[PDB]
Amino acid sequence: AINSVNALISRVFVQPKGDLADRLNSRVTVVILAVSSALLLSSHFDPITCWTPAQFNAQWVNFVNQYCFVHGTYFVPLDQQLAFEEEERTKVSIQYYQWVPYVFALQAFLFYIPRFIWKAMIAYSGYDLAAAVKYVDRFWSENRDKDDKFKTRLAAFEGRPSVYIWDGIRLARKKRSRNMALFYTLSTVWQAVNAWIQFYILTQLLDSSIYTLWGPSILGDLLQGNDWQTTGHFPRIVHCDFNRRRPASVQLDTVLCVLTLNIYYEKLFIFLWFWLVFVAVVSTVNCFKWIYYLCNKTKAQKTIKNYLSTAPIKSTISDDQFFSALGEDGLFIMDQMALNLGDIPASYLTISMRNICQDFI
Amino acid sequence: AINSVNALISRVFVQPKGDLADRLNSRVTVVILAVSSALLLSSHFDPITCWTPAQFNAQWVNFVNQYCFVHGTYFVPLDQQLAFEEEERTKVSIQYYQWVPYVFALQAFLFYIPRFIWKAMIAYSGYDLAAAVKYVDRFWSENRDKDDKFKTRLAAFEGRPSVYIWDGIRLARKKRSRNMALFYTLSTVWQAVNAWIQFYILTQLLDSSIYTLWGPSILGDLLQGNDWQTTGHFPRIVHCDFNRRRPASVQLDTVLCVLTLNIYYEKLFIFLWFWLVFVAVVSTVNCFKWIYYLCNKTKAQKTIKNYLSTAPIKSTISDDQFFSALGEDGLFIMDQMALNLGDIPASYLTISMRNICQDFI
Amino acid sequence: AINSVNALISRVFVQPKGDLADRLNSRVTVVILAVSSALLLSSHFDPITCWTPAQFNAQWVNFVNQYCFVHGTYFVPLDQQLAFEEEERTKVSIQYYQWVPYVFALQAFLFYIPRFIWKAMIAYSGYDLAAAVKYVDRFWSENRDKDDKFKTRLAAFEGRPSVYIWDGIRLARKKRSRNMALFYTLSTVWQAVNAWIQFYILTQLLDSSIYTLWGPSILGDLLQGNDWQTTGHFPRIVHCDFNRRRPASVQLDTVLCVLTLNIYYEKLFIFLWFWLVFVAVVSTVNCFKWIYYLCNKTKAQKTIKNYLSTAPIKSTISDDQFFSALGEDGLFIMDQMALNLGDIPASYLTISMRNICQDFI
Amino acid sequence: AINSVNALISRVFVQPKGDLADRLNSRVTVVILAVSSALLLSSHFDPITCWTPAQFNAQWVNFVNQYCFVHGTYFVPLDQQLAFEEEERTKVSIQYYQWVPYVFALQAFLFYIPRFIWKAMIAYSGYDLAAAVKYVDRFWSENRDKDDKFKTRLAAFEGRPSVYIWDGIRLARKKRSRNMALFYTLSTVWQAVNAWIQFYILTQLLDSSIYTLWGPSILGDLLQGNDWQTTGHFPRIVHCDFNRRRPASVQLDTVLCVLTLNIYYEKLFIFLWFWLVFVAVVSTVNCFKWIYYLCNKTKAQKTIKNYLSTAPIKSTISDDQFFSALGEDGLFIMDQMALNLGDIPASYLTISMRNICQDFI
Amino acid sequence: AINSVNALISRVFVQPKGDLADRLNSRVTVVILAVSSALLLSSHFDPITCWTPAQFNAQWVNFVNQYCFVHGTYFVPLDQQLAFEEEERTKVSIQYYQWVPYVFALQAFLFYIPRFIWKAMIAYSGYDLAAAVKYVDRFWSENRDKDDKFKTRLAAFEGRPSVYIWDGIRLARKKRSRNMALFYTLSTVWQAVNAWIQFYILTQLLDSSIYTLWGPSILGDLLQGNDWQTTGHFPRIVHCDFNRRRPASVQLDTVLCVLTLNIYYEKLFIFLWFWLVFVAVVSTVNCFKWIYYLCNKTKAQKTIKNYLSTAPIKSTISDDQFFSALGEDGLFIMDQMALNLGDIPASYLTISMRNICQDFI
Repeated sequence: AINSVNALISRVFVQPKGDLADRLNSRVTVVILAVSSALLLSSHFDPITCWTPAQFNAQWVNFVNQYCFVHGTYFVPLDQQLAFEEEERTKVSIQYYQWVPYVFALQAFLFYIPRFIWKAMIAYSGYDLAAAVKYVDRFWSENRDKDDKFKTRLAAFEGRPSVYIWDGIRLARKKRSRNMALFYTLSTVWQAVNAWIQFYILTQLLDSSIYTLWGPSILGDLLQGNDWQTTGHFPRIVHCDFNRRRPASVQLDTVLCVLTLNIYYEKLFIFLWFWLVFVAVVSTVNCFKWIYYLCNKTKAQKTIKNYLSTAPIKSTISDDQFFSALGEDGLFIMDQMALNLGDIPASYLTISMRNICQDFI
Repeated sequence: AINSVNALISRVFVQPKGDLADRLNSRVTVVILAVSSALLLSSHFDPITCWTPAQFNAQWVNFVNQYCFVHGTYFVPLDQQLAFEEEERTKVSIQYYQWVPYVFALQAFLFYIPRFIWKAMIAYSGYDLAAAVKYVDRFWSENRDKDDKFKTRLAAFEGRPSVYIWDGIRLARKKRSRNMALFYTLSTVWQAVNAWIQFYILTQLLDSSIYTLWGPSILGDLLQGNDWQTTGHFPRIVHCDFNRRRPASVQLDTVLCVLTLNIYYEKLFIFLWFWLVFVAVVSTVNCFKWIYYLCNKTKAQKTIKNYLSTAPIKSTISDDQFFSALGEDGLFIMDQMALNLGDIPASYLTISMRNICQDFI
Repeated sequence: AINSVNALISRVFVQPKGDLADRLNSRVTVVILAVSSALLLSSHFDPITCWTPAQFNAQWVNFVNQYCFVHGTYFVPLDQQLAFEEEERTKVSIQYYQWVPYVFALQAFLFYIPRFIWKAMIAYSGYDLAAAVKYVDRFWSENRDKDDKFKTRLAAFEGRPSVYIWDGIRLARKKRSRNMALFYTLSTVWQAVNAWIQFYILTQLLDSSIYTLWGPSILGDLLQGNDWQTTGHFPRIVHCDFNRRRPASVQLDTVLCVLTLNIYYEKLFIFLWFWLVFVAVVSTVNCFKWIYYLCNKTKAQKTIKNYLSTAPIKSTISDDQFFSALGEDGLFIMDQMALNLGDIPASYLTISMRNICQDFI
Repeated sequence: AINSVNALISRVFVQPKGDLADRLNSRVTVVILAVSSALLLSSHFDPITCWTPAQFNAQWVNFVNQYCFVHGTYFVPLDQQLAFEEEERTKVSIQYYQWVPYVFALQAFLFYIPRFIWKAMIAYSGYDLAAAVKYVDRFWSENRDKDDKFKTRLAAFEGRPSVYIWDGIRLARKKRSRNMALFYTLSTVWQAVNAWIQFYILTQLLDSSIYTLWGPSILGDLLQGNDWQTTGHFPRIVHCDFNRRRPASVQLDTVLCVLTLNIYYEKLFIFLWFWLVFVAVVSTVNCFKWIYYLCNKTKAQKTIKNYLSTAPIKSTISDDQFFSALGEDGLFIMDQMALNLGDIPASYLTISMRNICQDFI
Repeated sequence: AINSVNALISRVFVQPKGDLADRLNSRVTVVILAVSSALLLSSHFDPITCWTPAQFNAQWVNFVNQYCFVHGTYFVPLDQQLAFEEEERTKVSIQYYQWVPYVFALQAFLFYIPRFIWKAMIAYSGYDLAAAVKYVDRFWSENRDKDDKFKTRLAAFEGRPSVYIWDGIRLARKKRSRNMALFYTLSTVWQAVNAWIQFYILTQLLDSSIYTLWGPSILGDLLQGNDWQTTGHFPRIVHCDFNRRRPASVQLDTVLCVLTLNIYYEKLFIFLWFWLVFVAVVSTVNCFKWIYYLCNKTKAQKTIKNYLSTAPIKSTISDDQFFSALGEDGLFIMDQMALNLGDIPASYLTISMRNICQDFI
């Protein structure tokens, strides 16, 4: 059959509204890992097929099938005979079927957490950016078109939106926010550390006792033409111990089982390793951006002092004390308005807020 | 069954808005290679069928089927007997089933990257073309029809849109853009090099040790009537080594397996080679266009100096110093407006911007 | 099952807007050949059934089925025995299964190319007919109904649309178009040559070594009652060589296989030959029309000089010098407006353009 | 399963707009024959079942099934033994499975051609009736309701629609139409001859060597209770020659096969013969109508001279010379307006055109 | 499975607009007989099952199944032995499977014809009732609600609708209609005779040689408890002659086949006989209504002379000569307006037409 779900993918992939730069790789990460996880445990609707001997009546084949899938499997390159005891034969032991498809779902969830941390944390800070942005937005969606306001366009932002934002600041500033920028940079630290932990989980996945995977080694093998049977690891043909019961208890034998899933798993561990290390390095530089921002803060004002330089007629109020009134809170939320509404609609907003800021400072 | 997906193909094939010339062969390339890849690994919902001997009970047939698919296969033209050892029989060894259907998906993704590079890079440059184009666009969609503005049509562009664009330039020009044209031509260099690398991946695909494919050789064979068995390569009937286990370990035999997929794969490697070399040569000339543009830049102004020659009443301001004010940034974004909105609506815009450009120069 | 796709057929069959006369046989050709191709390789969801002898266990039947389909088949009229060697038996050898269903898809694509050549070429010429036609169109869709403009109807075309068209000509005429008519007639030459090449591909299809098909011979046989077995070619019952492997290598035998597809293929090669030769002869006369047009050009003006003869009040400007101003470019685009908008709405447009043409000549 | 397609049947059955009287039996003919054809080759999703002897293993049953379907079948009434040789047994030979379901599709197409001839031919004539009719139509759809125009209703047709039609005549009359009526009557001759040829194809279908079908003979048999086995023709139980291969080559035997399709085919050849002869005789009288019309032409004016007799106030212009101005072209297009818009809305149009016709004559 | 089609049943069952009294039993008749016919030949997706003896291998069971269905079957009450020869055993011979399900479809079509006769015939008469009724209808749908016209309500019908109808009469009366009432009563004669012929076809169906069916006999048996086996006719268990072929030719035997369809067929021949005789007697009285109408015609005016008796203020014009002007044509179309629009909206129309009728008489 075929399964194509457009809508549910569009829910996370689209619906929640933000343009946040490359923080939307949480949005797409959840989709990739969620779809891969839900696809693998779907078993491509036979995971494993086996050689079980002549006289089994085919209700046992459908048994030794699972009993090989559930109980572990192992591998030996072939011609070593079987070795002996339980050890030298079981030395290389490949069962990651138990982990991978579920631990991916867990991965995806742990990529979704940081957004939740940011929503709950901004609701803790007291000043909600979602409402403000969606407001000044549609203010800019209405009268951008209307020709009645252009020569007035500057004075239009003065009354209606700028009093809304500048009014929200008065309420928030009395409740648990001069700090909301700091809360944001903690959110992005959590983003980075989360990414690296996920990557490390990919590495330590499979089993650390038998190697570990990271891409340029595997591609540095395949592209040398080492396949599997001559590389000594990661096989597609696995022997399977097997146990009946009689008054002689164990009665174990070895039945080799061709193994399909191992053709997918290491075709997508070459991709998904590159893509997770990419999400890691693009998420970790975004963090140092904001520690730099939070630290220097004298060059955090370059964008605002830049917008105030266009400033038709440049009326009166001085520069510094405007930052004295706006400094802790608004200096951030402006860096948010520029990121969503665009650039030019923000400059009008921050040049209007300079005119009406008196009573507060 | 039948799978027909119109919508998801229309998402990439349509939804993101641009007319960029023959840069939309990334758009269609992703569709061709993505659909081919997703179709091949669908196995036309039997990849390979085999001759396995008389006494197997049909749970082994369904085994030696995979065990032949997963483990490699090879080919010998027939009547050579089997030769001997492991080598002369395995000399020509055909397994590209492992690579092709997945490496196509990887291809498609690597065709989608350059668009991403251009979006992220224009967001780095500071001046967003998407917003501007979509703005002056619907400005031209509203009052193109309205009869109240025609004798005023020139003066209409003066106030409303031209102040928007010409205002965006003031903001961008202070932040990391005189260069956005250079960023664009780097994007197109990446486009070309990406295309040629993809083509080279097609060539080196299959296995370089046993020939390599490029079209006029294969068609230069088929159209001479060489099929396969007499051309010595690329078969549809492949022998398959096979291994049981007993106290005598290997016990290998040879079971020839009719092989269906090889009827598709080299029907679409004749097409897809031509089509990739075409995308290559149409993408590589588009690049030299922009290096020429970026270099000479005295003949990059021919279109603007051309629009200013229609110029009703040709009021006052001289020619050169207009380019002195507009030169680095706007000279590009105009070449973008002409490409999307059409030609005639752009000439009005660039003849209006000449009138209101004073304060900035 | 049943597959009925209305929408995707309506996309090519309808969506792209033009009335171009019998150039829409590219539009319908792509549909016929694409649907036939996609239907044939669907195998009418058994291509071939065979007689394979008594003791095969039905996993071999499902093998010799393909091994007969993939490896070639041949035919002998029956009672000749088998002849001998490999030659006299294989003299008539029927395998076109490999070619036909795919080479049809290739056909369809090569019918779609010329439209692409025309779009890209008109975008090279500098003056876009699509925008202009869709503009003066909906200008004629709005105020055709409105009763306020009829006595003014002539003066209505004067201001709004005619300045748009006549303004586009000023821009184009400075960039790489006096020639757009020539580009068009090259497009139609490509149309004709493309058609004849496709037809010739039908002929040389099957195999030229064993006859070739063209309709009045086949119908000139069937309607004489020659079927197949007595006509010596084109059978529905084909013998199939077959090869096992043992220490005696070849072990070939002959197993006759009833062959279904051959009932479809030559029911639609009687139709599709007629229909391609029709598309050829209707496409090739359309070409000589435009070479005649491009050559004489004194009788290319008959339609315009005809429209200017209705001409209420026939004000002032002389005849010839109007053509001197309009000659190279507009004389074409008018022959385009007449073809899409209809006839009477074009006459108003070309009688209005005579009034406002002064400044340009 | 069940297949019900409403929309595609509604496309031809409805969408193209015309009321043309009983020329819409092309519209419905295409539907009947197309649906019958597509239903028969669907095989009622077993065409033929057979008696094949005891020891065949059921992969041969599924062979001799087709090999009987593809290779011909014959019939003998039973108890004649088998006769002998190849002739007396094969005398009556029933295979129309090869022809019927496809030749119906061909039929349907050849019913659709004449409409195409009429569209292309009217586009050759220069004056498009589709646009005019759809125009004066919605002119009559708008202000039929509006109460502001009734006492003015006559004067309403004077300005807006009548100048449109009467203006189109000026353009057409200069290009290849005084004749469009003649083109129409050639179209209807083609209609009639096409119908009779189709009917004759039904007759000569099956095989002329063994009888031929026309209804009152078959019903004149069935309703006498002659079924098949006693009527000597048209059986439901057919013997089937069959050929193996051994060192004795032919080895033919006779295996009688119950035959289902023959229960449908002559249930719908009783219907479809009546219905085609009806379409023939209703289409052939429609033709003599228009040859009469084209010939006498003094009584072709009875409808117009009839409309001019209601004529409130009957102002001035004489009768004959109005026909002198309108005679060749408009006299037809009026007989078209009466057929689509109805009758009363046409009389207003032709009584208005009498008032404004001066300048043209 | 399940098949439920609402829309296609609603097309005939609803879409064509008329209230014609009990002439809509053609509308519902077509649905009943069409659905029954299409359901029966669907075989309730096994028509007949049979006892065929021990040693048949189940590819013969699936043969003797059809060979019993196609070739006839017969019946004997049981214990008579088999009798002898071919006659006494085959005396009662039940095969109506061949006829019934198709002859029902033919029935339905022959119920649909009379509507077609009426549409074509009214289009022959020259005055189209469909347009008029649908016009004065929506005239009554608009201003019935509007409160501005009530005291004016009488004068409202005077200008707008009544001039439309009374104007159509002037055109029609000059072309082939004083007679349209006569055409209508011929249509209803055809309706009645058609109904009785259909009923007689039900009777003579099955086979007249073995009884015939009409309801009160069958129910007069079942409700006496005569079932089948003791009533001597109409069985559910039928013996089936059967023929192999050997050098002894016939080799016929008798294999009794349980027969399911016979449980449906005479459950719905009890219903459908009553329902057809009802449609007959309700359709035949509707006919004598109109012969009475057409004949006396002095009491055909009772409804109009009745409406003119309400007549506010009863202005001037006498009674009889109004009928002299309206007599042949309008006297009918009024009896049509009363049947569709209702009664009270018609009285206003016929009291308005009395006021404005002067010029015509």
